[PDB]
Amino acid sequence: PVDVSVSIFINKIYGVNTLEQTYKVDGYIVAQWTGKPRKTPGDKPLIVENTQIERWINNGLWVPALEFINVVGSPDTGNKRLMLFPDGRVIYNARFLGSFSNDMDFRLFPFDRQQFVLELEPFSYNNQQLRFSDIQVYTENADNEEIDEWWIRGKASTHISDIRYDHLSSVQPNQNEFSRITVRIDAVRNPSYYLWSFILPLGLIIAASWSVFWLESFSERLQTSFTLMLTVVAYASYTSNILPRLPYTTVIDQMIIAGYGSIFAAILLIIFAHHRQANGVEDDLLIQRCRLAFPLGFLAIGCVLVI
Amino acid sequence: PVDVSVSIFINKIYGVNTLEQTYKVDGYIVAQWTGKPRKTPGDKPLIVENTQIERWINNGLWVPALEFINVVGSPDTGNKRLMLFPDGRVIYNARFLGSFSNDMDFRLFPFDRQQFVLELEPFSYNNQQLRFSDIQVYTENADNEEIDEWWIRGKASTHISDIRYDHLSSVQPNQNEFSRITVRIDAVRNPSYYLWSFILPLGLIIAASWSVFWLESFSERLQTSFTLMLTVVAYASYTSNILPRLPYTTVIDQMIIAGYGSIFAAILLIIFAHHRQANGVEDDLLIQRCRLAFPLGFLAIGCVLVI
Amino acid sequence: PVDVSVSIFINKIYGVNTLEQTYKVDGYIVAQWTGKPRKTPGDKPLIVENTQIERWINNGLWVPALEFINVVGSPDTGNKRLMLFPDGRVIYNARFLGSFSNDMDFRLFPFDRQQFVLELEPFSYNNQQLRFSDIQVYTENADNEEIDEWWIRGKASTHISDIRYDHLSSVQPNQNEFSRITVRIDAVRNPSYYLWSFILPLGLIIAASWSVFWLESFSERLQTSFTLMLTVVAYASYTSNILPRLPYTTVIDQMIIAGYGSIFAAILLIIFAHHRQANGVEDDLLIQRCRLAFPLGFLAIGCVLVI
Amino acid sequence: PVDVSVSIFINKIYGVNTLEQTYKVDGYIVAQWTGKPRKTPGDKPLIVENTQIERWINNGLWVPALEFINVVGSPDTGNKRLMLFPDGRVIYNARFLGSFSNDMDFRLFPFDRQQFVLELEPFSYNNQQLRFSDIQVYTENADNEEIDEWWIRGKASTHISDIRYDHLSSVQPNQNEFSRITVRIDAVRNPSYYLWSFILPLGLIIAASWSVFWLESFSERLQTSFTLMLTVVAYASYTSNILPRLPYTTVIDQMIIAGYGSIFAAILLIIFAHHRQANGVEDDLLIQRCRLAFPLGFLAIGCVLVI
Amino acid sequence: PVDVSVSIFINKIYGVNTLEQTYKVDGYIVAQWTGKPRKTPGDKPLIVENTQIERWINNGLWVPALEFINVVGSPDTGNKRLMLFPDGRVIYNARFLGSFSNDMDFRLFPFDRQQFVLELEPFSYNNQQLRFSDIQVYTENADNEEIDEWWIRGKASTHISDIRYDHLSSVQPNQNEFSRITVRIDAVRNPSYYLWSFILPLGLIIAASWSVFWLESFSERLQTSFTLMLTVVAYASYTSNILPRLPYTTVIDQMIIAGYGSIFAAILLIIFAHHRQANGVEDDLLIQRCRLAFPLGFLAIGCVLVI
Ligand SMILES: C[C@]12C[C@@H]3C[C@](C)(C1)C[C@@](N)(C3)C2
Ligand SMILES: C[C@]12C[C@@H]3C[C@](C)(C1)C[C@@](N)(C3)C2
Ligand SMILES: C[C@]12C[C@@H]3C[C@](C)(C1)C[C@@](N)(C3)C2
Ligand SMILES: C[C@]12C[C@@H]3C[C@](C)(C1)C[C@@](N)(C3)C2
Ligand SMILES: C[C@]12C[C@@H]3C[C@](C)(C1)C[C@@](N)(C3)C2
Ligand SMILES: C[C@]12C[C@@H]3C[C@](C)(C1)C[C@@](N)(C3)C2
Repeated sequence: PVDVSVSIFINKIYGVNTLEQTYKVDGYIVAQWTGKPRKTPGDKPLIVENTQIERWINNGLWVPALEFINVVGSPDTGNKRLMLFPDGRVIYNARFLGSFSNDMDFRLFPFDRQQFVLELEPFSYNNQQLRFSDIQVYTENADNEEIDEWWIRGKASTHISDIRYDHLSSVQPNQNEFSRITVRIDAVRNPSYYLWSFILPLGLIIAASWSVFWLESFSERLQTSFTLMLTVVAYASYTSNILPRLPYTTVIDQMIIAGYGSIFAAILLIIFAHHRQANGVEDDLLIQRCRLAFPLGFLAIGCVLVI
Repeated sequence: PVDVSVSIFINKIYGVNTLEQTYKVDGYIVAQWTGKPRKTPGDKPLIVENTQIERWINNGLWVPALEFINVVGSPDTGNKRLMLFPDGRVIYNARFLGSFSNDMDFRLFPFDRQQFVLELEPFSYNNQQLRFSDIQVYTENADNEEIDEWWIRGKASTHISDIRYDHLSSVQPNQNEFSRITVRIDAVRNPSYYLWSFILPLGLIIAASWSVFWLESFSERLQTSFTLMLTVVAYASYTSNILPRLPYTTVIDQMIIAGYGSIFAAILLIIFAHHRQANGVEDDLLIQRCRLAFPLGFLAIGCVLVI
Repeated sequence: PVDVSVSIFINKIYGVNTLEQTYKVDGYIVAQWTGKPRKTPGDKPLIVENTQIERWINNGLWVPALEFINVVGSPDTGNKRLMLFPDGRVIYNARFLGSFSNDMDFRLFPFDRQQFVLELEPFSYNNQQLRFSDIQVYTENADNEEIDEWWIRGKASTHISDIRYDHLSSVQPNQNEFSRITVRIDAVRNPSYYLWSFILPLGLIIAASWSVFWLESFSERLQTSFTLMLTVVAYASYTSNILPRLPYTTVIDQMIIAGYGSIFAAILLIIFAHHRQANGVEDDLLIQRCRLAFPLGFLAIGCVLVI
Repeated sequence: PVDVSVSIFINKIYGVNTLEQTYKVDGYIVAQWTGKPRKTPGDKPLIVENTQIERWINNGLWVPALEFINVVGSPDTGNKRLMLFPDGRVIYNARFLGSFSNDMDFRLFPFDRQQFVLELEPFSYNNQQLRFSDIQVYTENADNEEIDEWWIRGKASTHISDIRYDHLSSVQPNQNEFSRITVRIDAVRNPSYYLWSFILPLGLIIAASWSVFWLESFSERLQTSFTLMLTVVAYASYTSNILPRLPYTTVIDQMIIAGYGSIFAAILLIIFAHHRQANGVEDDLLIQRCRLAFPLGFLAIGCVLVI
Repeated sequence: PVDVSVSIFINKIYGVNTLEQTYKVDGYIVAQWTGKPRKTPGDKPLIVENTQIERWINNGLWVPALEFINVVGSPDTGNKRLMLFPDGRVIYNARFLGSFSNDMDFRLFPFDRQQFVLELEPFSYNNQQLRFSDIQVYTENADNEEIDEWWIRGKASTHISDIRYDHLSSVQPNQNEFSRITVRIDAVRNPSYYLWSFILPLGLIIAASWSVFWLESFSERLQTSFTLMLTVVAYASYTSNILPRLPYTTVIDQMIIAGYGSIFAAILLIIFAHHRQANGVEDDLLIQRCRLAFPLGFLAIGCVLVI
């Protein structure tokens, strides 16, 4: 079984697509293995770039296809190169930009943790033909973090394995296991942008909603919460157009719902305060002073939803 | 008449385009048939990957083209492999990402059931030349529905059938029946996002809109439903920028129509109250107390849409 | 002059681009013509799919280029096939997805009728070298209009003709008339979404706008109309995001202008009623009670605009 | 010095990209010149389409690359044809779709004049090797401007010229002047949509804004002007959502500023009228009667911008 | 150790993607080196364009791969040309369009400085095989700045340097230093559009927001701030849709934040004015008349944040 040692050089992980559960990786693949010795010009190793690799492949050089298992679509490949050594060994070297796929839970956006994954597995040779001897991953990364959207935690965690397929070809003995390289990079979303620009004003809006109770008349109280209502809606629209599209609510969505809830609840209180009476216009001296009651009741429920 | 057995491996179904009635599928086709026996190197099956498959084809390897009927555009193809066994049999193996077309009725959005379909048919060989002998489809599926946009339901439907074409070339005898593979994968929409961030708050606005009748004055009543009206427009737009583009109204779209509708009737009821009089400002104590009438009048007419 | 019979199978018409005056057609071209007898294996017709076709051309098979005249950019091609008959004939068979160009008037959107057109014409052989003997077009059609954006109406129209070019090569006598196929498909827009979701509420807004004259006070009357004005802009904004970019107004675009007018009209009337006085509030004791005047005076300007 | 005559057929100029200063051109290029005499089948001119052209090149057919200087990216090419006449002459014919670049000032949008440009210059041969002998451009354009985004005006400006490059090899004699073909086609924007749906309603907003002064009270005067303000903003968003992206202001932009300009001046005045006093409520009965004063001042400042 | 001279001709820098930290460059690479003498037709240099360059490479011509280290995806290449001189020297010539990557801090948008960078480094040859001898960059730009999005300011920076890779393949002796060309171009953003259309009206919004204190009553003061609140929100959304998506805040973002705060600050000030009393309605003469106070209190907090 030919031992292929692999190297991934990750140049950029960027472009996350939340709806698609997809992220873009720019980098190099390096694959190395040893064949039967060759005679090269001089006796210094031989270089074969791009186009000529196919010419070499035609006259019979084994360059096994290594497919990116979790790539969506087939990757943009840049220069390719062969280094042929006389002692037999072969080095395949190529640049790639691919859009990769992984399960991505975004429900605690903008406080989500994600993991970028690469899965590599030979397209046609099983573990008895081609086996992954090792893999190094160079994440040429560090520092300058707050300008950066995602905070990389690790330094590329790795797992080589054997994948067994129960449903394949006309194959019986044990030729149904392929070797797989799985590369993981752990990350955390930098939530500041959402804290200052989405969370904060959404809060100031919700906060001032409560100031409806500092209004003198009932006509004033009831008529204003309609504006307040229009404002939360105005805010949702501002929000939605900019934030990632998901098939679920985020923490920010729920704050909006809660704002809708708060204002619609005050509507009930404002209306109820008025018509529950011992005459007709008995505004409950005590209930009308829930100006401090349910800002902190919202503050209590604010903590209860987080548990 | 050659028996061709096929396997589809579905990796990801994603990117539904509502306006286009379209969705993306990543996966593998495996097609197999038996030829006249070959003398292969050693005696184990010969592997041929990508660039070299053409070379075998140029020298007369029969590799029949199996086209994806309902593909829009020509699919992105990944690695291809030919495996030539010595006893005659040949297996074609390839990866694809393609956009497939199928009738997609989105009218009960966000509660639609959709069906992702793949249709397979030889491009040049009819059922007397090439026949589909059987087909399994593996949906490497499980888990995390709650994380996903669509929830797949069945295990996948399969049907081999024979399609007869009545109008073609100058060929008649019986070369007009092609053998067809049809794959069906059932799905349901994840409704929850739309329930909580569209339906519910649109629902609160509708109700709180009705609180306009709890206003004491006539002037307050009428002037206020104009803000209520402006709110629904603002809401409608929020919805519009976010929801899928269609050529018909969805259940949400209708909720907005009703919202506009409730508000406009309220204008009428409120004006009717005022100027229908025995003085000038005799607001029908009873009709202004339709504070209970058309809130539950809306629920009756809302439940009439269920037939 | 080689007689070529053509067949187009129209699979999908989708992707209208109103700014570009463009649409997408998925389908197959079939071209048939007769050369000199060939020897085919057995004596049964010979099949040549995709890759092998070019190779036949290298050995001199005449496969003439038939160009899509009105295609924007060059079409995505699927599988190509040649059926070479021993009796002399050749049949060319191809799938295409193309972005096609045609004049499209959108002024009565969402009630426009459009016609999707294909224009076929040889790239290198004139009508005395190659002539279109005929052309039939199959629109595999039926059902589900209510599901679709466009309603195909006809069954497809035809035109075989001669296009005369006055300025060409160093050759003058008659290498200037090429034969052209024109395929025409009629369509109507499914107007229902824009009917219920844009027209109706836009109407209810305009309608309820007129209820300004039912307000007792002048402040009520003049200030309320400012809200109305804001509502129409909000409505304008709501719309624009969804409507197609055109360089002219549509029907909806006019209802909007009509609205701004009706509102701007009342601002003036409300100011006029009040400040044309012999005191300060000498409202033309009746004019303010034009609650029927320019609502139905507006309706009059509406039917005349349909001239 | 090979005389090459060039002919361009322009089919569609479309898809202007304002941020990029880019527009699309679909059409055919035709280049003609005479080489040394050839023996053709019979003695009738020989046609060489697509694939077969390369074959002719590999055997030494001189086919010079003529590059589109101002093309962004490389053009989409459709069919190509070589016509080889026996007397020596060669005719190259190919269809193209390209994104072309030219300086585009959009500041008087929507009343801008633009010029679509093509620049053709050999990639490898200087004016002493390959010279452009003449060039005609056919603009198969006409009719129906009212339907189209752009109004093509002229019949196309043409200039064959000599371009001198100062920095190349160790060459002294004269190898540094390349011959260039330049096509100019003038156009004007169809302003109608923006006139009717951007300028007119905008003016009415501005106009109806000045009616803030016909309000009786001060509250009304100040409080309403905030409503007016929100309106200008709402209008601004609707506009931006739709208007082309630029790095400078357009006429419309300036209008929006003016709307903001009108309102903020009005607020100042309304407060000034109120508190500039000899009492407390000496509202300047006259300055609050600047109801026609700064409508003609906005009109004066509007017409002065042309000076 | 082969000396390579390089030239970059920058035709266009355009299409910055703020989220991707990406920009587009159109231009030509010219690489020159000296090989072993050739016999060319006559003795004048031989020109070899496009398709034919591979053919020369197939026969063993060394045309080394020079990679753009920082390009995202593989560049679109136009014409390629090989110039083979008889004295030995070889000149490679090509047009390119690529999307390049580089670090871009966008935080003081729209007054940011950015730098468009090109990085070139041989794909397979280290500094002992292939060395960069010198490099020029020509930016055929000038004039018309006030029309363009970025104002290129300096000329262009160049640095030939040696990159040492400590961890590669299994090669150690000295094969780990590659020579790298680095091109730097400084640019500043055209701030004008944002100053006039975004900053300016926002100032007018914020300022006129403070005139809420010139209102006589408490109701006028409190309720009107809710209108002010809705206005700033509307301004935010209008802005959002238009400004470049970043994962962190800009100057304008903060202005919006500030604007929100200003409004929320005043709600508190206004309510406090009402309820901090020695009667019930002691509206604090200074705090009610803080009409000069936090208009200039906002200017104090505004300038220190600039420091
Ligand atoms: C057995 C195989 C066949 C092809 C599809 C699968 C999914 C399964 C991956 C693989 N590497 C290639 C191995
Ligand atoms: C007869 C055929 C020829 C080509 C077009 C059609 C539609 C009809 C499908 C097919 N599989 C391929 C079979
Ligand atoms: C002669 C031709 C040459 C090329 C351009 C024209 C417009 C005229 C169309 C055509 N099919 C191709 C035939
Ligand atoms: C001389 C040349 C060489 C190459 C680069 C330049 C810029 C200058 C354009 C050209 N067409 C191709 C001609
Ligand atoms: C307040 C709003 C209400 C709705 C219409 C306006 C025009 C004004 C734009 C907006 N995005 C949504 C915000
Ligand atoms: C040594 C190398 C090998 C390949 C990948 C790296 C990242 C490292 C860049 C390089 N130019 C090409 C040089």
